Amino acid sequence: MKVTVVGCTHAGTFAIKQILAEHPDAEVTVYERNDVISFLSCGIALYLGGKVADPQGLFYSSPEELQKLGANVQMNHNVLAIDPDQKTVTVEDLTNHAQTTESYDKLVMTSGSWPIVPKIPGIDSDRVKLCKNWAHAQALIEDAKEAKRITVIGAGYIAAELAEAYSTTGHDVTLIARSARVMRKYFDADFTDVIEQDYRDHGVQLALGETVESFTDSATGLTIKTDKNSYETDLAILCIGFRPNTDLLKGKVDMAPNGAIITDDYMRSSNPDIFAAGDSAAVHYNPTHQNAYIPLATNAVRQGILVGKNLVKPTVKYMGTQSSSGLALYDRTIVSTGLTLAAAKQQGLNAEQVIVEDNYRPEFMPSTEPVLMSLVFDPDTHRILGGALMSKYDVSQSANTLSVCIQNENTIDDLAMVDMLFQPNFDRPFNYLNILAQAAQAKVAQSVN
Amino acid sequence: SMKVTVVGCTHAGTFAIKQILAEHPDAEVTVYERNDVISFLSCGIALYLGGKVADPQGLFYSSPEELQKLGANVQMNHNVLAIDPDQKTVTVEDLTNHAQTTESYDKLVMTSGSWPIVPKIPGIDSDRVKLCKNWAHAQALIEDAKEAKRITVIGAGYIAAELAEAYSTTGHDVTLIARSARVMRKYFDADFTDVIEQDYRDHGVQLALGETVESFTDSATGLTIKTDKNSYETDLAILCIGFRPNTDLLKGKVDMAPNGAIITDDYMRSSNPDIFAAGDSAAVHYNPTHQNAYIPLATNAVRQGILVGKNLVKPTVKYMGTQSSSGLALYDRTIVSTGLTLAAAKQQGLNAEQVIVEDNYRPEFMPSTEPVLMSLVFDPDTHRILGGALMSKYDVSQSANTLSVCIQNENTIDDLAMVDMLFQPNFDRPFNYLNILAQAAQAKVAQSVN
Amino acid sequence: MKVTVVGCTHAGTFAIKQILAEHPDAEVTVYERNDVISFLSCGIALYLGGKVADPQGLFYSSPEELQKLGANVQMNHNVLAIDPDQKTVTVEDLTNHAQTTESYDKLVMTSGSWPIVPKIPGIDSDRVKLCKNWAHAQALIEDAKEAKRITVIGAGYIAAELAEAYSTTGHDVTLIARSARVMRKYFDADFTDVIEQDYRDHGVQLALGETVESFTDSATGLTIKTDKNSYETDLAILCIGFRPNTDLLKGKVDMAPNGAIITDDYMRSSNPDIFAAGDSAAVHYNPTHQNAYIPLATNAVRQGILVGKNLVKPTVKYMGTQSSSGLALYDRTIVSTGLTLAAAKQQGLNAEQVIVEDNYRPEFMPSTEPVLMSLVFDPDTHRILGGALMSKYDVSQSANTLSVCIQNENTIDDLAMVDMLFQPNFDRPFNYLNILAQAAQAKVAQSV
Amino acid sequence: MKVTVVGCTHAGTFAIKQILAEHPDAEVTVYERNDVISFLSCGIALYLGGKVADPQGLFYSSPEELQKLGANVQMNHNVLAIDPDQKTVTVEDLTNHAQTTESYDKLVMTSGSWPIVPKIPGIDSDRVKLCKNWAHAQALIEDAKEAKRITVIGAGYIAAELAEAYSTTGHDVTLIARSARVMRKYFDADFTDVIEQDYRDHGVQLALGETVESFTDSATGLTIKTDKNSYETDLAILCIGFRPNTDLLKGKVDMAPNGAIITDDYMRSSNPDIFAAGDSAAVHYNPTHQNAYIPLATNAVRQGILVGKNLVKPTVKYMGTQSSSGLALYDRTIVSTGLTLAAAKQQGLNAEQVIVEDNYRPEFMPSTEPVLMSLVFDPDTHRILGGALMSKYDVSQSANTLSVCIQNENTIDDLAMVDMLFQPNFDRPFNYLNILAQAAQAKVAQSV
Ligand SMILES: Cc1cc2nc3c(=O)[nH]c(=O)nc-3n(C[C@H](O)[C@H](O)[C@H](O)COP(=O)(O)OP(=O)(O)OC[C@H]3O[C@@H](n4cnc5c(N)ncnc54)[C@H](O)[C@@H]3O)c2cc1C
Ligand SMILES: NC(=O)C1=CN([C@@H]2O[C@H](COP(=O)(O)OP(=O)(O)OC[C@H]3O[C@@H](n4cnc5c(N)ncnc54)[C@H](OP(=O)(O)O)[C@@H]3O)[C@@H](O)[C@H]2O)C=CC1
Ligand SMILES: NC(=O)C1=CN([C@@H]2O[C@H](COP(=O)(O)OP(=O)(O)OC[C@H]3O[C@@H](n4cnc5c(N)ncnc54)[C@H](OP(=O)(O)O)[C@@H]3O)[C@@H](O)[C@H]2O)C=CC1
Ligand SMILES: NC(=O)C1=CN([C@@H]2O[C@H](COP(=O)(O)OP(=O)(O)OC[C@H]3O[C@@H](n4cnc5c(N)ncnc54)[C@H](OP(=O)(O)O)[C@@H]3O)[C@@H](O)[C@H]2O)C=CC1
Ligand SMILES: NC(=O)C1=CN([C@@H]2O[C@H](COP(=O)(O)OP(=O)(O)OC[C@H]3O[C@@H](n4cnc5c(N)ncnc54)[C@H](OP(=O)(O)O)[C@@H]3O)[C@@H](O)[C@H]2O)C=CC1
Ligand SMILES: [Cl-]
Ligand SMILES: [Cl-]
Repeated sequence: MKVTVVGCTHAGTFAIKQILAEHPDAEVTVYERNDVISFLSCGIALYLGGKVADPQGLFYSSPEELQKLGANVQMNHNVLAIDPDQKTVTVEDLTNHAQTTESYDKLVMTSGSWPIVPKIPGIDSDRVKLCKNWAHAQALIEDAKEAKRITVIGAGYIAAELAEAYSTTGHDVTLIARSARVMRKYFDADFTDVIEQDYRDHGVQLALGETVESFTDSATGLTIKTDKNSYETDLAILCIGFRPNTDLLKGKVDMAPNGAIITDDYMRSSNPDIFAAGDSAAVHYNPTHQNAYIPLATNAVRQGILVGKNLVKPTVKYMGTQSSSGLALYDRTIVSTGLTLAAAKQQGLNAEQVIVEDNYRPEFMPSTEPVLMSLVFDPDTHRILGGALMSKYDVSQSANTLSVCIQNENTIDDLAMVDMLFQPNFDRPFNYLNILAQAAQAKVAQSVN
Repeated sequence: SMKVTVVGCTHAGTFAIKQILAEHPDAEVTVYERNDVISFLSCGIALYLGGKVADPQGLFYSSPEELQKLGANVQMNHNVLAIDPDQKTVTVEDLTNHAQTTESYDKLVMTSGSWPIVPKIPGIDSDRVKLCKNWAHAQALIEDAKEAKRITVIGAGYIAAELAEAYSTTGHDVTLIARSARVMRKYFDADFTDVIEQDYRDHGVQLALGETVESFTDSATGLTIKTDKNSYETDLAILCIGFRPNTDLLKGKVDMAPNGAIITDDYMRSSNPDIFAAGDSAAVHYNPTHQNAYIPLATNAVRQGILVGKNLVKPTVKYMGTQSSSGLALYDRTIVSTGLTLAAAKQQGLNAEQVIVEDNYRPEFMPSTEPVLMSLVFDPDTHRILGGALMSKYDVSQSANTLSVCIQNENTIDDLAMVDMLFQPNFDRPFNYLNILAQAAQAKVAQSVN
Repeated sequence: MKVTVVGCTHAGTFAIKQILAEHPDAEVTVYERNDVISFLSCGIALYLGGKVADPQGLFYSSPEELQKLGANVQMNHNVLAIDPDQKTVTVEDLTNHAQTTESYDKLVMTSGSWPIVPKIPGIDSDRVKLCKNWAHAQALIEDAKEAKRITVIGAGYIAAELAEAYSTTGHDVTLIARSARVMRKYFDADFTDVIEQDYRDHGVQLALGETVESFTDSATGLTIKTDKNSYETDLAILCIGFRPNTDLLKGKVDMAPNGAIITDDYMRSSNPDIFAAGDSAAVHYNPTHQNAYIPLATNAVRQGILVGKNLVKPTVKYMGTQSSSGLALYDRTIVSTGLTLAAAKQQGLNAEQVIVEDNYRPEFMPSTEPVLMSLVFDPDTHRILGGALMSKYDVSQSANTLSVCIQNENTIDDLAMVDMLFQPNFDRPFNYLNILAQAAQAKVAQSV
Repeated sequence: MKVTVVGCTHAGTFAIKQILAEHPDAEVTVYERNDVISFLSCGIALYLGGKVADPQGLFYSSPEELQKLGANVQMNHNVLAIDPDQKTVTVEDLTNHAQTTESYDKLVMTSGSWPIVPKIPGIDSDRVKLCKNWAHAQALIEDAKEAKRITVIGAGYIAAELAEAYSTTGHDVTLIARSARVMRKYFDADFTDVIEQDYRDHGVQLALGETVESFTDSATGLTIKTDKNSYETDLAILCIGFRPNTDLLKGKVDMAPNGAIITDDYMRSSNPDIFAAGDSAAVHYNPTHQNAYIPLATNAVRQGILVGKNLVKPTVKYMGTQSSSGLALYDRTIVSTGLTLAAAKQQGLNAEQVIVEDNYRPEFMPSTEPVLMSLVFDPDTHRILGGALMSKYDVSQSANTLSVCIQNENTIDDLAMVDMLFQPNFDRPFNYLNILAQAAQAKVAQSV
């Protein structure tokens, strides 16, 4: 069986290794516009912030490793087209513009995504960088040497990380986005208000509710004009989302409005021999049980695995995702999973939430820390619809506990009393997650009288 | 109208008290407690002993004034002498004047808890042999410590471990003795307990295992302990050999296990429909085995204490069972577990297998990282997860609760292997260390098929 | 004295009457592109929803009226250029393209605003409609008797009211807004959730948190594409906001980053001989003491009067504004003034908030209604920064009382105790405004 | 700390709760002749007109709740003496006539007021009734059933309410008033003419400018004789006014000529250890900045909270009052605040007024209502002194907007232009309050 892989960062890497372990009698050929694989862009910000001392340690594999098991790995190759009918791909070597067309028995679309770039005059400016791959990274390190004033466009995870990183390293940092509050897509106001006061306490300038219009690169730097003001920075970084790199298959496979490849529960697109995984596909979102586009490295490794398991026939079903996510900002651990209250009612769902703030362990310990918590739930079925935790004590593991509850369709009543260890070194007699759910019950008890 | 009398009041009684009131306000609740204190965090003694509790009063989360402040007929310093399930009455003698009184009730709450295990050994009532459970024992251990350079803990549970570790860091010369083969063998397997022992030995703690204490002999030099394998002399010995349900008030009257622990239905109600049981005096449904068992943990007491309130009048909220989730911190190392151990499931003859994994909880390219030794116990046919544990100097305690939810929901090793879990280099690899743990299980099952 | 007035809708209409009465000797000339004046755009949604018998009532002044008062009225006239240093303006008679150049002593820039339009593909369609003036109203009034599907683009005041009018008159209403909450700029999330649910109760389809990529003329209608979906409608009404209509002076007087003319307390532009009022100028936002762009009719009528009074020498000062506003939606009266908590927290202001619901009058009365109230305030100075009220009972007036509170820099303690009448027909012993401020006092003391 | 409270209706109830909260240590003792508290005597007229349904709703507190909060609640007690120098109070149990004596550290004087009783022959008749008590209302409920002819003696708030109430439920209502026009104390003749005419609309006989000489008891009815006529009736209700019920301290603390206990900004009497709140005390009248007597429930609730606030030391200051009031007569809403033009002309104050009627919202709306407006002000400082509004539409809240204006000493110039929202559902572009002040602006410039 001849198998070809389009794109190879994380989704393609795991699929490659998986397909060769499950079907060693296969001829696997992978193409990638780049030269490397398995680069952890998730760790770029840490690298810029000075938290990474060896950059090659951000690669958990290499073209050599994949080709040691039998992978026909063609780096520097740009797949130019795929015809689902003749089952061939047209690729062009980037080292000499050599075009070729090969047939295949199965094709895996792991082409991922690409940053979203608006149609804003002045975009063409070189002082406006993108942030996605190891090439953008290596550019930022140097170009962040003589760029004292740096500006980030967007208000997502990347923008938050980049801003903090450049802020704790002696830069005049500015952050701009149409969002009303930072990281609105992941946390509710009570959380994002604390982060902004942090961003302000650390000198970062916040220009929210404003959308850029142009970029007039002067001899004094890059001049950004938003529809409410203008700012003068030395470098601007685009951090305003991802869009699936699904041009080759547009109109050729069922997609979402953004170009995300719809799939069944075994990673098969509408073309029964074309698979997708990662930033190029749409994941089943359990909180809504409807497909969604949530580009996360977690979906790329899992989806990449299932492809190998299901290449020849259906074997293991995708478990969907709660979109569990989190990060560290100014020593605070900020994690969440599932729906935010805003994102649930914005979809008209029957949703309520509780925001609890309790110390994570008894006050008699030598030290303790406040943990701000949120629980989104159905007021009728009592089904948990998501949660979030913020604390200088690493509460990140709790978000994965909430993820399990959502995966298992658990209610606030389940979480209110589910067994959880107790030890003053760790929590109160009731783990802070139990207490959180018991507030949901108390909330619903108030409404039942 | 409805007369409720609570027997005992540490944790299982307190919550039940606060619960009944808010749930059944037109009720007259009377509670008797031999002590003068309630809600004493005994689980903070070693921390107090170890010197990490400066304000010992912060170890109580309530007080009789509070309960009476809500309307509880609070009666401290009273010992319930007997209970008649027929005429529905109790006899109690005031400890301040030996005044007996027989009172009636419509419902009884049997939250009498437990008491340490004191064996028939010679030289036992020697004051150099002390107990550790309530606020009275801790206050004495505070005094008996100042003039007890050498200290011996008898047992091999979490307490003996917590106490041995606490004293060793405070300058004492400590020795540990127990019939067990490995420290905390009923909670962790060999790969974990061997590292714990290495810490002890690395901290000067003298470990004497497999030895059966046979006598204590008072001596102006101190106390001399005789074990079939040797004889030691310490200044103080602490009984840490487990609990026994303090239920003999109801013997022959309600269904109890071999150790006198009360059996309850799914709503904490004993075999007598008007006698509820919560906490260390009852047996809990153990989900990993779906049988009744004796897991005396403060987690059960508060939960069962609550359930007694919502159900005191009629079945309202079913008990969810327990996985026995527990864990401690020994020498800057987080040790937690939940469910069955491999040996404990094997010792029960269940289809069980296990993987032991050790990986850094987050990628090495981070400025720091710590190894996390992990263990998963699962059914090799059903692939159902039966138990697990983690050990690391990184606080992995919350992952034990994650495993608890998988067991509660009867999750398999495949579910845990691919369940969505966040990734951020500050916390873990692209796959959380729990996903990795479960994927080693699958790997273990993917071989014996071939 | 020669006085030139550009545009005459509301601000221009007031400055003219004021000027001709303040100094009934000057020569006043007013140029207006349209053929009518004094048209209340704030009545478009109420007709479209079928509530205005004779739409001739939406006009309160007229050219003949202004020319009788002594002004020279030139309807259908585009002003093609203003020459400040020369103090001249060049205009074209739209009726015959004829151009003339006239001199002025003073110029009044009442050019107002124009609806924001997106640089997009498909925006030129005849199914994409604007909604600002008399012409737009008749077009939407004519092309609405057949159009079953109607889509409003925007989450603001205009969009919310158009959706309500059409929805209440048998229409498939879809509101596509990029902001995640309808009318985010006026009410914190607590008020809007009831509003958004009110729309769902009435079958309106809300496409919030989406941006329209383009409009595409499809077979069975016009297809609207966003980043998360695509929508089919017969008519798309743009309610995305307004932009100052001040290109005539772009680079000739001090302007805000959006083109709004920056004035002083007497409405004088950076050029003294040039006054501005209404949607062409900025306004002093008393809550912050900064200049905001608050294009409300209340500001046009007020500044127009001040132009006519400060035309020679600064006579009366501008008081600023708290941007008091409100509307009626599905039986509910919804009013606001000053800042919300989100905007306050957004602009780096020390602010907290209390939310309170209460039956505006005693329950023993034959009837009563709950009132959802919000008060935004500085938690350490106690000063009131803004407030909002919502109820099926007409609480509109209470938004004016708050404005006077903000105008005088009152505190929650002032509002908590200030004298307010009591009679069971109207309120409780303590007026709900008193009760609203008292709850703010408790929160202040709770965290002390 | 020992605290004794005399009388517990409204001011007493609030001072109690404020003391128990801010001082859960002091010892609170309260005495009340009656067997209830918190009864709103403002609902009797509604309940007599059958507009209330469960008079148990006219009680917002109770002895139990107050005792459950930590106070000693002595119901059915008639304190018979106060000894400041000794700091004791002699009380008497009404259930057994017993008598004791208690010491106090602070005593709150909330004895309220009592209906002015006229020295008249026949004033003993059981057909002559009062109307201030919960018991009073019960006797008024029983009587009305067999009472076709009800006579109201007075020209103020209570009489007008009761007359309208009984007139709308099928009674022969006669109103006798020494005053020449009903409610001369709150509204100028321009408003009372409509009200007096309204009564003549609904078959209510007005006896204005007359004084009763006697009540002649008879079989077919009690005949009432005045200096100008005679009237037979089945029931005559007295509502001539209120008098301070403060004899316990006559000669022990400063008082107004009517007995009102003079307090300072912190509600303390001439004796520093005795507070006064409610109908027992005079209040600082902001419009005049003098002490006056206005027994309003709004006065009592505010002052009560101030006693518990400054009980130990002056903490919060009394902000004065505009005596904002209002009632619902037939199909109209009449509200007032501050001074009338007549009341100002009678006290030697620079005062002018304007009167403006106007449809409260645009006529193009489906419906609108005229609004009669009054604004009293100083014609040379432009300071606002008072105001009033009347209209079928609920303009109640606008009386509170004016009190804030008076509170902050604003002028007609502030009100003429201060920001106020516009929306046809609510008002014209300029709020009718703005229009009113603008009317006042035109009269000063008409004489400058
Ligand atoms: C549907 C809609 C509903 C609204 N509802 C409310 C409400 O309920 N409450 C409220 O307070 N506000 C409301 N507003 C806002 C209010 O209508 C505006 O703020 C008000 O119209 C501004 O008055 P203006 O005269 O200063 O400017 P405009 O009304 O915008 O008039 C500007 C004039 O300038 C003319 N002009 C521009 N350039 C030239 C030129 N070169 N030559 C000649 N003439 C020129 C234009 O023809 C135009 O007529 C609403 C607005 C809209 C569109
Ligand atoms: N720790 C983690 O797990 C991390 C995960 N990621 C993942 O990688 C992907 C890409 O990251 P990122 O770039 O942060 O994308 P995100 O979606 O996380 O953030 C993009 C943000 O930019 C805003 N935005 C979009 N367009 C514009 C515009 N024209 N002007 C101003 N602001 C705009 C959006 O706000 P609005 O939607 O309100 O318009 C949005 O919140 C994400 O999908 C995320 O899942 C990235 C970084 C860290
Ligand atoms: N962090 C936590 O979770 C903590 C939990 N607890 C709970 O409190 C309860 C009491 O704890 P603990 O006292 O440890 O009870 P445990 O049963 O947990 O520990 C007692 C141990 O002592 C050994 N032992 C018993 N009898 C003798 C004897 N005569 N001579 C020598 N050794 C003996 C047993 O080992 P073997 O079985 O090998 O013979 C047994 O493992 C437990 O249920 C525990 O779960 C208490 C403290 C901390
Ligand atoms: N009753 C009243 O007082 C009324 C007053 N007015 C006034 O008239 C003027 C015009 O009103 P209106 O049309 O409501 O203007 P508004 O600014 O009030 O409303 C525009 C709304 O549309 C949203 N929006 C902006 N751009 C886009 C886009 N590209 N895609 C999707 N949504 C977008 C904005 O949300 P976000 O800002 O969160 O992005 C904003 O809330 C306003 O200044 C207003 O003050 C109008 C009607 C009634
Ligand atoms: N909704 C509200 O706010 C209400 C408030 N109240 C308050 O309660 C208090 C008591 O009310 P009420 O007793 O009605 O007093 P009011 O002030 O309401 O009315 C009493 C009126 O009766 C007239 N009067 C006095 N003596 C005689 C007499 N011998 N013969 C005929 N007429 C006479 C007086 O007119 P003149 O002074 O012109 O001689 C006086 O204005 C008032 O102070 C009032 O403020 C009462 C009812 C409703
Ligand atoms: Cl072993
Ligand atoms: Cl929000």
